[PDB]
Amino acid sequence: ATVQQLEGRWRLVDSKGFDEYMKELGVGIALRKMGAMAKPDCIITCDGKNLTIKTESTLKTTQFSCTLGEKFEETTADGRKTQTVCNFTDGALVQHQEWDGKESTITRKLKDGKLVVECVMNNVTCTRIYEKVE
Repeated sequence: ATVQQLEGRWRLVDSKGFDEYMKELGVGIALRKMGAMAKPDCIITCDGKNLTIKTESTLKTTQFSCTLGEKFEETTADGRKTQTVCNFTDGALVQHQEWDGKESTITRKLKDGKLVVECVMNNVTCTRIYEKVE
């Protein structure tokens, strides 16, 4: 498996655990309502070691770019400024976020043609499944 195989526009088809993940982060109720009904597309592009991940919906539109392996400042949707690192390892894109002594990991992998995105903080997990928009 490779990082290039994650490229494309992806539509959200299933979500489990989103609200609980947001509660673990301590995100406030307005932003958790907004997440309970937004179904953002994810657009992943990678040019060698350059990665970009964009989220698009009417409620939520965000993007970040990085170099694989290099720490960078990510501003998250909820407004954290994290030190983030993305790496492609063991067939998955792994995005590690650290802020204020806290940590969360977001993993993105292909399973049977679908993009499976797992976010975890302190054992609290959100699993999101996407299908390719083509």
